[PDB]
Order: sequence, then structure tokens, then C-alpha cells
Amino acid sequence: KTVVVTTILESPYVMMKKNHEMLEGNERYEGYCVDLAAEIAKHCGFKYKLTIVGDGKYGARDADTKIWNGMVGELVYGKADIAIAPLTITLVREEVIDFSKPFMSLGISIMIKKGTPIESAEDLSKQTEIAYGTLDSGSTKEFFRRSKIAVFDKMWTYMRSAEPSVFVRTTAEGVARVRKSKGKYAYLLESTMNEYIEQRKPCDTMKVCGNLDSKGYGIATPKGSSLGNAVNLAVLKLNEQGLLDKLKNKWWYDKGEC
Amino acid sequence: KTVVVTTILESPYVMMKKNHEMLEGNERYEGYCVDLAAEIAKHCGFKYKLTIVGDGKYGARDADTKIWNGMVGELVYGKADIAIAPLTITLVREEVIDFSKPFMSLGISIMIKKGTPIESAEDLSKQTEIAYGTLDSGSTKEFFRRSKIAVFDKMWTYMRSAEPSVFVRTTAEGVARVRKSKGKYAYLLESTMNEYIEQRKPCDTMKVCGNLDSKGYGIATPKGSSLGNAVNLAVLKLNEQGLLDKLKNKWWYDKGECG
Ligand SMILES: N[C@@H](CCC(=O)O)C(=O)O
Ligand SMILES: N[C@@H](CCC(=O)O)C(=O)O
Repeated sequence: KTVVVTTILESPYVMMKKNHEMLEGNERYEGYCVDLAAEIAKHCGFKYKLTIVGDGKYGARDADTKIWNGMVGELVYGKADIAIAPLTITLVREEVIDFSKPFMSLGISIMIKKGTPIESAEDLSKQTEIAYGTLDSGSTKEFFRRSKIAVFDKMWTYMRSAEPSVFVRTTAEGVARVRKSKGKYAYLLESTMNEYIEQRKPCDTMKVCGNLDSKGYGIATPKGSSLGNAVNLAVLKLNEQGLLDKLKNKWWYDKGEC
Repeated sequence: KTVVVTTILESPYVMMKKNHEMLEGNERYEGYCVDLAAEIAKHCGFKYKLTIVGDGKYGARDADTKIWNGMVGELVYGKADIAIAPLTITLVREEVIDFSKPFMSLGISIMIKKGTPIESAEDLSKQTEIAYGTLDSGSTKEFFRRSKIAVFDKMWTYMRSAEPSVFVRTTAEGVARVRKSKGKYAYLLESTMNEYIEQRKPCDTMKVCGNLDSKGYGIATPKGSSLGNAVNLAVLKLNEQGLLDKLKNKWWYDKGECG
């Protein structure tokens, strides 16, 4: 039958076209992840439908109830066959879903307003005038929640107890908060997105050099999926043929403005 | 009567058109700095000739002889009326020529082959398997020669004594050397040029995060010349109306080829 692909509205992975109200089906969407889905579906020879995760979340596990939300929940509870998104491979998610080999590399990173005196997480941790936060339900929050490294536990400790909340619900809200804070808010986010925002107008944010960690995005499928193997191979082939590099160039750097 | 403009072939500031062999005079050339000259000559109303500096160099002073070469020398000894090129504003050059206000900002940067394990200039300084070098007679060489920062001084000492020479005569030679070295050569160059090349075919180069310094390009004229003020006056006006930003966009990002 047709494969249900869950994914998430996160520029430049998946974005709405300007005139999407005049378009239908998978043609409503464009982006790196839309192009990757097209290629994987070609190399695996299946038909697919792109769907946007209804809760708009990546995926995390509720501690009290052990239930998954976001794209992970869609796979675990059978609402979708495959997730194609900037979805971070992590040990905890690996317990309930299967990931392909990485199609992209990234690390947690810092975004500041051009001008802000910050060069590192250690600078952030040792001061208080500049507030910092993360997206409210992703691998970046969890990295800090679970870190045993002193700088990062201190940062998590400050972030969990800050009033008002330093967490945001969307990358766009975090970026907006950086722009509006006169250099008084730094946004902790993945380097691929930090890089994308850096080269878009109004060109007032900067990505601090040096990531806090190093990891990858994978295509995810449910445990037991017959699709699991074909998608892994599709990822490796497209990396061999250089297509992953071309799409990254296509969506990040071709369209720069700074 | 005609204003002689000295400049240098550096993509995307100044380039030969694909069909330059069918053209003559100022029509052989294209690029950011070509457009800027055409516009500056409009707002000041003079006719000009574009010339490519004969020694192909930006400009340096011989220690023993105190004589300048390159585009700086063309201005100091009266072979040209004005230089319009990615010519870096520096204190030692200001002793002998007049610079406009910056028309563009940049920093020293690092170019590697996609794959190379280098994350910073400090990383370069601490190892031996990967060679690095600069253009042989410009501000980037002098920045390193003169730096009181330990890493950059460690880098100059390695570069000057390295065998074979890690220095190159043209930006293109430095870029070619990166591609041909399987990640065994890193090229230290200015950020505007590194960024343009990164998104040009064959798309096998990368710019390390973080510039090593911050400085600007200026239009140069000879010391005392009346054309200096007339041309600076043109520089700032056209930025206010976005002319500089339009040319920056027109020549840099429009022209990607790696997606
Ligand atoms: N890529 C992350 C979302 C972004 C973030 O957590 O900063 C995830 O899969 O949870
Ligand atoms: N703009 C430099 C040339 C480029 C470089 O040294 O990297 C100069 O004015 O000498």
C-alpha cells in the first residue's frame, strides 16, 4: 500500500510552499527532507504520503507514564511507517525504534545575537546576565537533563529552575527570542539549524564555533519493520553518490543572504 | 583625461568574461569590483580604463629596499590613478596611500578539503602532517609575520621554514593545491574568497568555522590626490542606497553550484 511518512515543519527540512493553498498532497511541501523522501522512495520503490506530526514534536518519553509523543510516538503506536525528518539518533529512542545510518551530522551549538560576549558553554554556565534555553522536547533538552559533565549539569540546573521559562516550543520561537533580547538570550540548538538561520536575513545571529557534542540524524522506522533494511541501504547509496551533500548545499548555502 | 584603474584578477571581484577573447577594453572583465568602478565613475563622471597589475601582486614593501610592489606600488609610483580591488586596508599601506572607508568586511580564514580533520587554526599549529600556507605577498602573509599571538607566531615560523614552499603566487594556485593534496594542504585566505569558492564546482572545499581576524577592503588612491575625496564620497552614498549590498548579493550567493 502507500507508505505514511511522518515528519515535522522545520526549515529547511520541511517547509510549506508559498502557494500551498493551491497545491495538493506531497506537492504542498518542499525542503531537504522532502527531496530525501522522494529519493529514498525511488531507491526503495514505494509510494508515499507526507504527513506532519500532529503534536508538532520530535519525540520524548514521559517518565511517569513511559508513553512517547511526537514523531517517535507515531512510529511506536502505529500511526506511520517511517519518519523522515531532522530526527536525532539516541540510545533511548533506539530502544523503541530503528534508525538508519546517519544522513547528516550535527552537534548541539549556541546561537547569539551578533555582539553577544559568549564564546562557549563554559562562558554561559559561569554567568547569569545572559539567559539560555533549548527546545522544550527534543534530544537537546535530554542531553542537558542526562549530562554528568559539570558545565552541562550546572546549565541544566539553571535552565530547569529559571523563572520565567527559558525553554521554547519551536526553533522559530527560540530564534525570535534571540533577536528580541538585545543579546540577553542565547539559544541552544542543533548546528544545522543554527547554520541555516545564520545565513538568512536579517543576518543578526551568529553560530558560536565548536559544538557541545557530535551526532547524526537518521531515518526512523518501527521495530520489526520490513522497510528497515531497504531504507538503510537507500541512505548509504545516496551518500556514496554524493546526493546528500548536494541537497545540503541546495537548501543551506545556495539560498544564503548574509 | 582618462582615469587609469589598477586591479587584479580575483573571482568574484574581477574576472574575464567567458567570451573575453571576443571583447576589448573594459568589456573583457566582469565582477563586483568591475561594477563598483562603473558606478563610481558615474557618480564622479569620469572615463576610466581597467588595467591588471603587471606583477600580479596586491602590494608589499621590500625590507631592504623600502620599495612597494603590486597594486600599492602602481599607486605610489604613479602608474595608476586608483586601485579598485579587494585590497585590504592596513596601517603600513596607509602610510603611503589613501584608502576609502571600507566597502566590505572580511577576516582571515582557513580552507581545507572536505574530509580534512582541522577545526581551528590552533589545531593547524599543533600538528605536522598537514601543511598550510598563504598568498606570497599580501596582507595575510604580513598578518602572520607580525602577530604577537602565540599560535599565529608558531604558524609563521612553520610557514617560513617549511620545505617545499607552502606559499603560492595566486589564490587559484592555493585553491588548486588544497584539492590536489588529499587533505594534506590547508590554505589560509580571506573569508570573502573562501566563501565564494566553497560553493563553486567541484564543491570539494570547506571553510573552517571562525575567522582569525577582522578587517576591511578599501578603494585606494595615491597620497594627496584630489580623486581620493571624490571617490570616497561616492563609496558611502551608494551603500546607503544598497548598491554595495546589491552587488554583494549579485556576485556571491546567486552563483552557487553545489545543489
Ligand atoms: N533534532 C532534535 C530536535 C531539535 C532539538 O532538540 O534541539 C530531536 O530529534 O529531538
Ligand atoms: N587582500 C589581500 C590579498 C589576499 C590575501 O592576502 O589573502 C591583500 O590586500 O594583500
